[PDB]
Amino acid sequence: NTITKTLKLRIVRPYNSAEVEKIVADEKNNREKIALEKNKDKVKEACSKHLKVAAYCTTQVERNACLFCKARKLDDKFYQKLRGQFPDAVFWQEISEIFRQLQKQAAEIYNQSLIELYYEIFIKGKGIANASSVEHYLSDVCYTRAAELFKNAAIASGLRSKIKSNFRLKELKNMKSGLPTTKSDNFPIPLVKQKGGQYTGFEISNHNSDFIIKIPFGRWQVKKEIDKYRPWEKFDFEQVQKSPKPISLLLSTQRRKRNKGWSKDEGTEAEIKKVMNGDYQTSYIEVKRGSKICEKSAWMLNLSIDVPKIDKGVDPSIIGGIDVGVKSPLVCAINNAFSRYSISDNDLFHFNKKMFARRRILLKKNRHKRAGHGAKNKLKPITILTEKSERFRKKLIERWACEIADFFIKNKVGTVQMENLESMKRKEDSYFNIRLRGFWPYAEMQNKIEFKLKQYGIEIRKVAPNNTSKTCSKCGHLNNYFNFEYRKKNKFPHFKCEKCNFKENADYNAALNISNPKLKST
Amino acid sequence: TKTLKLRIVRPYNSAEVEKIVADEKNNREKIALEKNKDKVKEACSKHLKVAAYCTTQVERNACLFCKARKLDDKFYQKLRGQFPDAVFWQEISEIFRQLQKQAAEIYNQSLIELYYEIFIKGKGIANASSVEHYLSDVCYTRAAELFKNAAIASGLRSKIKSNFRLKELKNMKSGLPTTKSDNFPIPLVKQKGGQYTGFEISNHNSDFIIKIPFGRWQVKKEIDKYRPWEKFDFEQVQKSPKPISLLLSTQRRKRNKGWSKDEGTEAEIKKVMNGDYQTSYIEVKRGSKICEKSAWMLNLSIDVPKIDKGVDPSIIGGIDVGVKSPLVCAINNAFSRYSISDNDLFHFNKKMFARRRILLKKNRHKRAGHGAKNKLKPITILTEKSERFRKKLIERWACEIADFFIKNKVGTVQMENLESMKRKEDSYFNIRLRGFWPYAEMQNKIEFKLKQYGIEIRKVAPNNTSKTCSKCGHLNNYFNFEYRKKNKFPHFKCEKCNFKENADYNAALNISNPKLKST
DNA sequence: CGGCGACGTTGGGTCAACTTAAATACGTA
DNA sequence: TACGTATTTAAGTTGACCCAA
RNA sequence: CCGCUUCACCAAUUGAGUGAAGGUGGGCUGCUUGCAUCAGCCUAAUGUCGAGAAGUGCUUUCUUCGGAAAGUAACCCUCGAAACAAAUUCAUUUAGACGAAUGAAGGAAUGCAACAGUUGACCCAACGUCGCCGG
DNA sequence: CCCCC
Ligand SMILES: [Zn+2]
Ligand SMILES: [Zn+2]
Ligand SMILES: [Zn+2]
Ligand SMILES: [Zn+2]
Repeated sequence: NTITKTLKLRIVRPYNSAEVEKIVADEKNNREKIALEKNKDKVKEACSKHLKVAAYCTTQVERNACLFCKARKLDDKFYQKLRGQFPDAVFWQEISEIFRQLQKQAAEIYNQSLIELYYEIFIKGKGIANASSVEHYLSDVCYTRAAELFKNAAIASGLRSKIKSNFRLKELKNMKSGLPTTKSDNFPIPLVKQKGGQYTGFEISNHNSDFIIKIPFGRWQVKKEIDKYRPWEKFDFEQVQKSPKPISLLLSTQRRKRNKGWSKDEGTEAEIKKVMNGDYQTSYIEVKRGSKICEKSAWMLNLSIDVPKIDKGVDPSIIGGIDVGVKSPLVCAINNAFSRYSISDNDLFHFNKKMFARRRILLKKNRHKRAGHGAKNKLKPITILTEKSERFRKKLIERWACEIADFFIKNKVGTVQMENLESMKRKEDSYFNIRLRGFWPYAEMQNKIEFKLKQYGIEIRKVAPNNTSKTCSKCGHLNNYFNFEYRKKNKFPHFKCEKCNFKENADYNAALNISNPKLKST
Repeated sequence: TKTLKLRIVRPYNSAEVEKIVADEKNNREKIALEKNKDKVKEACSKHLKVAAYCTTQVERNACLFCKARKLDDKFYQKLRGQFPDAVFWQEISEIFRQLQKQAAEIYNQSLIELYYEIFIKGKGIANASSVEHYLSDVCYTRAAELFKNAAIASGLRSKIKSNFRLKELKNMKSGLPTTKSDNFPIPLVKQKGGQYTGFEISNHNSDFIIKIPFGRWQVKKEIDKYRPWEKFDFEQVQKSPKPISLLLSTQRRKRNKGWSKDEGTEAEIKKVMNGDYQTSYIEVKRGSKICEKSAWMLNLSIDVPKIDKGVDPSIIGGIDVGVKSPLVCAINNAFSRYSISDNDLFHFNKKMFARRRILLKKNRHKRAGHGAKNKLKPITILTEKSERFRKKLIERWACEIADFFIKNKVGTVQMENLESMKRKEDSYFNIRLRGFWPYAEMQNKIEFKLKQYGIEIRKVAPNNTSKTCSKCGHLNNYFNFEYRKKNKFPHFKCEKCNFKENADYNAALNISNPKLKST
């Protein structure tokens, strides 16, 4: 009945108190008054918003070239004054050292507690374990070690949920996988705090149109003798019941207030307005690093969120279908309505070929290229393009999914059937393996279209894919001549029926056969 | 160490049982012949010559005779009733799967119990003596009492001792490598040194016979319901010996196509039987390639000493410029080319010409009042940095070329002469980069990097290369440069020899010929 | 530049699982 | 006793491949 | 210059061809992302280096199968290093110039389109060396 | 056993 999501927000700064933030806001307003009175007709770069409240000038500038906006920025002498004046305040050096230490010890506890679970279940408990015995062993092992290190209960139960997400019991009993280990460096901090029924969850306050989140935390004390092999470990984290000290964080919604739908009811901005209202409680929080934005890393925060379904006036008596192809990207059909949709944008397949070709050039003769300073340094140009290509892929798939969903909602289509495609991964074909496997995300496309349709109350039926491209959509003749080897050697032609003389596209015919409700779901 | 992987098509029973099986395939072929007096017309790929009366050919795979020549399960079942010692591919597939799952279980649980005893209950203070104590007191004894072979026990103990990396696990650079019990190999250590030749491998008609000593495998009197895969017992080696003989083939699929003979392992197996190359490690594992996942493949690991050759002056190499790549290397009697790629040069030049086109456009109005001198400040430095880039690129190319000639064991490289190198319309330079290249610095750094490694240079300077073929000295004069430009730079096709190869490589071959004297 | 066998790094496909719920110490109103 | 927030705890097996080029 | 875009042409979509115009033809920051534009900047960047010693390797010593110590630094060894703006401080030549730091706290666009994210497992592919076989 | 080059 509810659909789970995450919101990704950027941490502006740690929020501190109400008196220290009153001092910060008044120092910003004092600098604004100082620059608003010292620039007495000396400058004329008042920004369009700054003309209204107080300025006496003519022209409008881009808000980057304002001088009263520029003066509101606080320097480092004010923050060493505030660290001296309020020594119980919370600033970024403590916070970034805590967050990096949390990340590294959460990865270490994840590894050691999965190995300890494998011991207690399979070596000590002789393999005898149900699923509820895995629930007991998770809360008895992973929570207990994580709460023996971090005396938070939020981090310890978040690490229990992170180990629970990746511990598969019968796959490790039947030896169908290896035991999971982390090698990652940006491992999240998983941070559950319960939200059902009589609980609220993490206590998001909205002070002056801001996104303040509060993290229940202990009183950190710097280690006396810091270890020289592991110098990131320099805090102690007392118990949250003995001596609490909750880290509040301000989260970046200033850019999102300029976005086109913030005064709407459906986007990511309406979800953030609802979380700001006190609707849409969150029970899950992940803190990760972003990219190194000017030699100091950005920290992002993911708010898991449970969202209802939207009405849209959409009924399951109208049935649609989607044919996932590599030549033609995505073609949507309706069962009886003579309506049709066909993607025509830039393609993810051509983009994957281009990125693979460039990656082949850059890897092609590495031995003297940038040698001598490690594996990470050596493969630096490719990874910078891998982040950008993953972002471009994801945004292209999401734009295709919104075009598909806008088509299907415009025709009031309630059930979209799709192909099963659970057997494609097992294919022994050399061509598929070497030329089509890693460059054609059919299932990531399918999952994002299931997600986008599921947000609107549209059901998705995985429909068995046998003889779908060759059966005719008018009179279901099952043209057996229209095999894949004939679709190959005829250079992938239109569909021609043998007893109807029916002529439509090969990707639209299989879209209108996928749309048929008679086929058995799988 | 070299690991040579073979297939297993079937076990080798004995002389008499394999005689009965081969006579049964011949008798089924004879009965399928005499019941079909030209009913169907498949005729096999070549059985048409020996004994068939049928019209057209088939690929041997859609024939009628082979699907009768493929035996039936019940025949092997009545043979297993009639012969108690004959081993077949269903029973030994069960034994291989159960031994794979057992050894993977012992390996996984021994790594996790090592990690527990060392890093969790033992607070991270544990030398390798505690690892050797755990192995020889717990894991070797467990593997020597579950399956009583000392080969699989001392192979599992060695695979865990080598695969448990204490120095990399103490500092948490890595985690534990745990497997999937289909990718796990069954180790089977025996000695290499002197007395033990190792597993007593013999030969067949383009096949091999490996005689692993093993046990008797009485079936369990009551299968354990909660572990249903463990259905054998593995009685001891010295009490009831029953050595498995397997039949090993070199055939592999050409990416799921027909069987090609792999001669790269086959030569090494010939060196095994001839008396040298004593083997010491026979792993059994499932196949990893496509259309081989249900095939049991047998890796012979064999140890060779790290012995260099040096360079020998009989091998003669050559460097010549190309038209799509700046430098092509070649050896006369081998294939062995090494074409230096263009893309980093091309993209450096693309960015340098973009910076030139920009700094010569936004100087006419901005840089003004002081003359052209104000304009000239930026370019002098960009081209200086470009020359330093070209110098580092030429040093990288010299490193690549010298690594190529050391790996391919070349002792004397013959380069074209300097003025004959630069006066060339068949170069990548003078077509794209109009003149801007240090040929003298390039040749001096290639000469110095090669003379660092004890390789001579010769300066042969041919009269007319880039159209003379190598296999015959034809002087194919139809290679005009103006012909090459209009025909989109085509390959080298010999007229009388029909030798199809690259136009860069045969031109790199005519420099490497020793029949033309130094100049 | 093609195969074949190891080891190593990476990228990048599918797929699975998480984003729970009841009870209780410790403290306060 | 009502409420809040941080803390802890929930239990027991049961393969899989289907082939002698 | 373009293995850059568009238009016109020729030969048979490749030319890494002819002509005219235009443009980083590679990136960074602009407050979650993508594309285009805009302001500023870097660019030898598919580059060149710094510091180290946990590991692979290598040398020496030791009961020396195992393994440990010390060192060397080849490594697809570890960590890093270009790129918006206001502010602050110092040195040096004659208000200006250079070197140059300490750093986060909403100082930074416009338009269109979006905005579940993380962890792990399995598999395939590319590449690097290391050996064998063939034309 | 087809869905996809
Ligand atoms: Zn302003
Ligand atoms: Zn029809
Ligand atoms: Zn025959
Ligand atoms: Zn010839």
